[PDB]
Amino acid sequence: IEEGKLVIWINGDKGYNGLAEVGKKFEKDTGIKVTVEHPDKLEEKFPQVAATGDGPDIIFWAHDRFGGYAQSGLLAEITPAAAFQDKLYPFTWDAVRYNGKLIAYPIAVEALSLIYNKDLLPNPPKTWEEIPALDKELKAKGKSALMFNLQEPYFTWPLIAADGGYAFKYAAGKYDIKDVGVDNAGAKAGLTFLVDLIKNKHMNADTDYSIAEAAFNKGETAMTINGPWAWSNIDTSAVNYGVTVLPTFKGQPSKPFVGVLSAGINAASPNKELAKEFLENYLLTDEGLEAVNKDKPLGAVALKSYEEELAKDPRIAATMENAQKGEIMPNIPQMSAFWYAVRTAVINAASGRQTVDAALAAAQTNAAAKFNFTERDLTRDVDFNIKGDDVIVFLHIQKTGGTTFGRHLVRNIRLEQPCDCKAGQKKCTCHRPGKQESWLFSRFSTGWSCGLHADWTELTNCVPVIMDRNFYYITMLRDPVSRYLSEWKHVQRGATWKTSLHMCDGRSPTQDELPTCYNGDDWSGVTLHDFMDCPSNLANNRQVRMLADLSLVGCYNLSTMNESERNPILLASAKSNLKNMAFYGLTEFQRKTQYLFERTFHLRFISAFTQINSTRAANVELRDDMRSRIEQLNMLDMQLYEFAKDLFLQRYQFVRQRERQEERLKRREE
Ligand SMILES: O=C(O)[C@H]1O[C@@H](Oc2ccc([N+](=O)[O-])cc2)[C@H](O)[C@@H](O)[C@@H]1O[C@H]1O[C@H](CO)[C@@H](O[C@@H]2O[C@@H](C(=O)O)[C@@H](O[C@H]3O[C@H](CO)[C@@H](O[C@@H]4O[C@H](C(=O)O)[C@@H](O[C@H]5O[C@H](CO)[C@@H](O)[C@H](O)[C@H]5NS(=O)(=O)O)[C@H](O)[C@H]4O)[C@H](O)[C@H]3NS(=O)(=O)O)[C@H](O)[C@H]2OS(=O)(=O)O)[C@H](O)[C@H]1NS(=O)(=O)O
Ligand SMILES: OC[C@H]1O[C@H](O[C@H]2[C@H](O)[C@@H](O)[C@@H](O[C@H]3[C@H](O)[C@@H](O)[C@@H](O[C@H]4[C@H](O)[C@@H](O)[C@@H](O)O[C@@H]4CO)O[C@@H]3CO)O[C@@H]2CO)[C@H](O)[C@@H](O)[C@@H]1O
Ligand SMILES: Nc1ncnc2c1ncn2[C@@H]1O[C@H](COP(=O)(O)O)[C@@H](OP(=O)(O)O)[C@H]1O
Ligand SMILES: [Cl-]
Ligand SMILES: [Cl-]
Ligand code: NA
Ligand code: NA
Ligand code: NA
Repeated sequence: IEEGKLVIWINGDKGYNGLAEVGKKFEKDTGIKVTVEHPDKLEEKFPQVAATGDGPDIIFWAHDRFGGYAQSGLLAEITPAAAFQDKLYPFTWDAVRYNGKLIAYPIAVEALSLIYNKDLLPNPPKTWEEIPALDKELKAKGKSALMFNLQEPYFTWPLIAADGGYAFKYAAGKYDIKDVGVDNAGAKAGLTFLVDLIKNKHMNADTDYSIAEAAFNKGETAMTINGPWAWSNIDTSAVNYGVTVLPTFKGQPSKPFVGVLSAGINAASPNKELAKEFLENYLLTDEGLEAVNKDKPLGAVALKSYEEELAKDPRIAATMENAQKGEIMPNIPQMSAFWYAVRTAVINAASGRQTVDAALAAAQTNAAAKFNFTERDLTRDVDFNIKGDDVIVFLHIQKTGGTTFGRHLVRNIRLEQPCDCKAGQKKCTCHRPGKQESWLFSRFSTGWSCGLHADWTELTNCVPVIMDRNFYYITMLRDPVSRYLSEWKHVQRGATWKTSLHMCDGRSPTQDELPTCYNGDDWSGVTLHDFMDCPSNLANNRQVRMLADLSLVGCYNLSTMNESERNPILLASAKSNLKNMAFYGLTEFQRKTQYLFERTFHLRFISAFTQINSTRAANVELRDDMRSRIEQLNMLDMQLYEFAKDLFLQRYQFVRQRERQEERLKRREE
């Protein structure tokens, strides 16, 4: 981001040419250039790039996305004088308040309305229920009743919410992120109606924004559902249209989710005062807003003075009617998870590939960020025969507390013949009784015989050869921000692990495949900024990479497939390999780790594990924005760890409960 310039991001369905005009006036008056851009998926890109030193100075989106940005420290708190604040409506400022702080400037209120072609349909239907009959009439004329975007849940939500669907329950002054309303009876009734429209061929599951707009603007369908921004192209096509209240469902209003177009200032911007000047004194004026509105209409604007000027527009009146009947969107971080969940559910139910009940049950789980596991997932019972051919293999991922855990395995297990750990000697002899055969494959027993910090791909391909059995793989995992910081500090004091083989498909990577991040013999002294800056840093997503079958993505050759392909493959492989291991622990839960290992393998340790809170990672003072950047660099790990933590904790609860019940039964007998 350059100082003395403004870069602005706004979505491509908005009046960006109009905004650019406002930017030109600001430039005329101040010599400061303003660059407007409308990148695809700007709302996903922003938290990926703003976490670094890049991104726009100002980002425009509906307010629902901004709580997540603010929680991640990506937005500047906005500091409008009371005088300015009074120029906008208070309920629009509420839309942009997060944890008590104002995090953006509200611009305009948007709600979906029913838009109809007066040359085909002079009185629009008042109910969803009459649409099928109406369609039958229109089909005999070679037309259809209704087409709208079925791919974005924004557009189907009004019908789903009408009879009772909700996102997150509001109770006791906040949104309850565990109380999700996407699979209740009202939600199902709404979605069922939509799926029935499609089954009866009144709509097509494939219809998206472009298809619906093209049909309406060409006079092929009598109605569409859309927002104020859409009115411009309709006018361009010279359709004689009206904008009105959405149809009712089961006698109740459609309830659209109401968005407030908002402008946030990037926390990493060197131009915060200039962005403030632009927004308050150029955009949020009658003239600034008129420029944008004339390009693509904004809806009901937040600035009282200009809202009053336009209030007479019946299209805006309909917009306010629909907005009053709907709900303002939550701005909480969990909103994006809600939307992603419903998006998928609607597509799969609409297509007929999944029933409404199943699809919405899936959305329910996803929106609430829950994980469902089978009994089999929770039960890990190994009759570990140390006298037999059983072998435990410890896959040690760097900086997960593996030195501690590996020491426990060789020093701390009660066995008839425990590992022989000679004083002043790194490794131990962990042999079966009477034999010269090892029961433990690990750094402190057999050594790094399949390579330094051999990962899942290396071990599963090397261990069976180098030992000739039942192999019981185990590992430890750590929250990725802490693990990443620990690795940074260790590399900063000399660690390279440069002798690791990184074998996959029978060879090590080439230098082209895996470039080194440092010149010279190590990366000692590296700042966290420079650590984060190297694209080929093996610290990024280390736990996923080391748990996945890397052959599935062409090993270390990043040109073999795109990131959109490779990433879901890696995460799924890591999850599966982890889940299917005999056991794993978590660094943050030392006592539970001990207990589960003991109960899995029917072994006991001599001394209790202990929790060390004062780690080198914990001692790093971390700005939220930098924490966010570390999360983004480790996004696969973040997802793996969320999965792993929940499964680990469900395993703990399951095993403990079973054991408590067993004790009780024995007592009941006596
Ligand atoms: O045997 C020979 O061939 C010998 O021959 C001699 O010549 C003759 C001998 C005899 C006769 N005769 O007539 O009788 C004639 C001629 C010749 O002079 C020798 O050069 C030659 O020796 C060669 O072979 C031997 C045997 O293989 C080699 O010795 C082995 O390997 C040594 C070694 O590699 O240094 C040494 O191993 C011990 O020490 C290593 C280094 O500390 C240990 O490996 C390290 O483990 C670290 C760890 O786990 O902590 C790891 O650290 C990294 O990860 C951790 C955890 O994440 C982090 O904390 C660290 O920060 C991180 N550091 S990093 O970022 O820098 O990576 C290290 O990476 C890893 O290297 C090793 O475990 C340890 N093994 S031991 O405990 O068993 O001792 C030993 O001497 C020996 O090991 S072993 O075979 O017994 O297992 C010798 O190196 C080799 N010399 S060479 O010049 O040919 O290369
Ligand atoms: O990978 C699947 C898709 O993911 C991405 O779309 C996501 C967004 O990133 C989420 O934020 C969310 O989108 C919401 C949106 O936040 C909400 O404001 C509303 O968007 C309206 C908007 O307010 C209005 O001004 C106008 O622009 O129409 C928008 C609707 O199209 O509703 C959105 C949900 O429909 O969820 C979507 C997932 O549906 C990514 O951008 C997609 O390209 C990708 O396919
Ligand atoms: N019992 C324990 N409780 C908490 N953290 C522990 C631990 N034993 C080790 N760790 C942490 O695990 C990291 C070392 O992992 P490894 O042995 O795999 O390299 C260190 O993190 P820090 O570098 O942040 O201090 C260490 O503090
Ligand atoms: Cl070794
Ligand atoms: Cl614990
Ligand atoms: Na040795
Ligand atoms: Na160096
Ligand atoms: Na800290």
